[PDB]
Amino acid sequence: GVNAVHWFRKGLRLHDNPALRECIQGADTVRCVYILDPWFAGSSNVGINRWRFLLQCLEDLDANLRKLNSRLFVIRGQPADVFPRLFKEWNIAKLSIEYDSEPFGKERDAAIKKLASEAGVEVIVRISHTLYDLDKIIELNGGQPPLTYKRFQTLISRMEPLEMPVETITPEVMKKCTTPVSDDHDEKYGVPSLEELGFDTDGLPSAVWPGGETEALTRLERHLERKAWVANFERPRMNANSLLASPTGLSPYLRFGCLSCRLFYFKLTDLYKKVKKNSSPPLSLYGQLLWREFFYTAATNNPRFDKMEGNPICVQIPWDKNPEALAKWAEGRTGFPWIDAIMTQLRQEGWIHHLARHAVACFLTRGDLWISWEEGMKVFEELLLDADWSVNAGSWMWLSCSSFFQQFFHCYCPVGFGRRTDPNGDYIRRYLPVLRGFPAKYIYDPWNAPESIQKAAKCIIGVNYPKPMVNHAEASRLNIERMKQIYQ
Repeated sequence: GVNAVHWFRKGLRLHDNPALRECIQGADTVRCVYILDPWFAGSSNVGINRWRFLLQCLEDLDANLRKLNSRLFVIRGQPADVFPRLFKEWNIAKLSIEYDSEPFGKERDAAIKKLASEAGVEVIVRISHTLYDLDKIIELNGGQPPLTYKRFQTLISRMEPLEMPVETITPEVMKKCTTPVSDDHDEKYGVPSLEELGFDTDGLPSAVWPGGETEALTRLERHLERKAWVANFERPRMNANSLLASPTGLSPYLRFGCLSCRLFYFKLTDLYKKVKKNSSPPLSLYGQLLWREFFYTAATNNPRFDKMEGNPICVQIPWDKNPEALAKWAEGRTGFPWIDAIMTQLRQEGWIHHLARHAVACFLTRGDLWISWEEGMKVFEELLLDADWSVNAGSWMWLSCSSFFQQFFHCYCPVGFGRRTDPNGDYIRRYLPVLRGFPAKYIYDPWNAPESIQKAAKCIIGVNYPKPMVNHAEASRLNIERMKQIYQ
């Protein structure tokens, strides 16, 4: 027997999975594994919403593999310990992974490759988390990664994706390549519960963002129907521009690989071809995917990408150290309703609009609090479902004027920008019900409401809801000065 193992990490899907497809070819058995260390998970700095999304991804993979007379094997432990034991107890001949371009994952996988080579195991590696081979982009930019999105887009215009999506794993392929399954399986290799990872799940509502490939592919189809409407210069919709979680949102599913980035790219292309009757779409059609690719390319050869000190592409800025101010931001207790509502939605649901990310990032860093982008990055990797190491670090550096110098913009007012975005302030009332009583004219700046309006709202500003932690006019005035005295 030729016994094969496919190791899931970031590509949590059965469609467009070339590594898994190549692993099964010529194999007599196949076992799909995810390696989760529950002891380490108990010290995790990642909150419940991200862990639940991951677990639902794994339950979805288990459900779909059972349709194929297979099971997911969730293996408790660390890869460097687990894999020597597995190759042996299962007599494994081939191991497959999707390529991981991030420095830590490159390091981890180099170690597993050496372990597999000393066991005489073939290791299959296929690029499918990104659109391109990132090192070929680096070559076309004179041997270094593009440090501006304009340059990245310029180079990308002269490339086509490596590969169009490959077929999903069908009942076909899995009848001729079996999976031996104990009657004790769910008990040694079943998907962990949130309680097993150290979470108190009492009172936990249903996920606004259910995890996994089945949801991803349902959302993709609805996403394409929504997009065709706007592309058709069509009529208004009541849910055209929402800050609320979108039932066609895809960013969490791209991050975990529930949705192939190459499938998404292809379906956008064909959408433009059928709806705009145009064979050559603009690159802005692919903005979400290219922005992702940009930062993966920038980070792949930079193990300090997520730091300020010692990071060669990050400008050194004298950020303040203010733990109490940072907690106020992270917990949505700033006293600016627009900022607090956004951070409340982030904590409660795990997703916020890109325009809202700019707003809270502005407030934390160069706009108001003058706290390092590293702190905001960390809070987002704790709470933001679609946060990805490279894209998260790069976005925070760009937003804080620490790197990727292009698109210089002024930072939003934490009062005015919310009022321009949601004039009536329903979004504030939704995520901060304590302020539901304020009229539209005070909901973004309730400290300005007369005492009689505050009593009528049953919310005394500074007792039932905090006063603003900073005078924004003064803060942004000082911080604009700080920034230009550094760049003078």
